[PDB]
Amino acid sequence: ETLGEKWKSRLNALGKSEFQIYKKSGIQEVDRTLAKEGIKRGETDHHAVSRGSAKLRWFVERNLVTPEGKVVDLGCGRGGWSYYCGGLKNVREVKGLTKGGPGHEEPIPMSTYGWNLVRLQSGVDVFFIPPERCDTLLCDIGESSPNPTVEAGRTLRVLNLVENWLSNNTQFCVKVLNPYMSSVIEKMEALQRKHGGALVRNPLSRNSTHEMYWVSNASGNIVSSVNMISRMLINRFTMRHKKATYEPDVDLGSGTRNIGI
Ligand SMILES: Nc1ncnc2c1ncn2[C@@H]1O[C@H](CSCC[C@H](N)C(=O)O)[C@@H](O)[C@H]1O
Repeated sequence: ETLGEKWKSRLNALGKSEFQIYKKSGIQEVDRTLAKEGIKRGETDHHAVSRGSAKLRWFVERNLVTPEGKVVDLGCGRGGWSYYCGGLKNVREVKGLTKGGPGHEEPIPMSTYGWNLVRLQSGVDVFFIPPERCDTLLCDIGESSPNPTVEAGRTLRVLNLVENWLSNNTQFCVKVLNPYMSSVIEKMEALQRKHGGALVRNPLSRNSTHEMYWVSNASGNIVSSVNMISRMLINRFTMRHKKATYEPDVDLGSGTRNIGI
């Protein structure tokens, strides 16, 4: 049943080195060697806390998601999406939330452009806190699993979360870990019916995830766009040139922002 599931099993059948080779075959990457060595030293200016900033940049530079006003970042991790939104013109406030703790990503304090508008807190489980007013809602939650039914449940769980934070006309960028399972496809169709947007594949995503993002300023038939990605991921199982094309990492500048009137 379904292309994505067929893709999933071939993926699970892949050897430990076949998997790694496949994971990056023909994908788009961000050159992060030097930014990570800077962060390690302790630099807090210019650098991105993770490859997630570049990730979000791809969507924003194409108006698929136009962050503005108060931005809530569910599952901010180190703060990749949050610090990036902190430098955008129309952004007034950014609030990031994560689980944190031993063996989980924790926010890293930075001084990138507009950091003073960024509040990052860990020790928080977004699934059980009351929804807050939000102009733009970001969510990058979704732990992958060898079992597609497990991911299907994790995905429905975040889709039900973001729904209660979604008011009408809120800008959003929500990760949909497993968009191919039949039960997630159904929910996404409902969600889109009530809230526009569409699922879009980020070229920076690795081939090892069927990861798609529900973005507000986009359109397209759900089933149609998901199968399009399933075929793409299956095609990449057998590639002659599998070199990943790199791009310089994002520069988040430095300094406080003075929004004023
Ligand atoms: N219920 C929950 N509440 C809060 N954070 C959660 C959560 N479930 C998962 N997470 C967190 O969400 C994070 C998603 S990884 C995303 C990182 C971010 N987009 C980057 O660019 O900076 C994980 O680090 C994980 O610890």
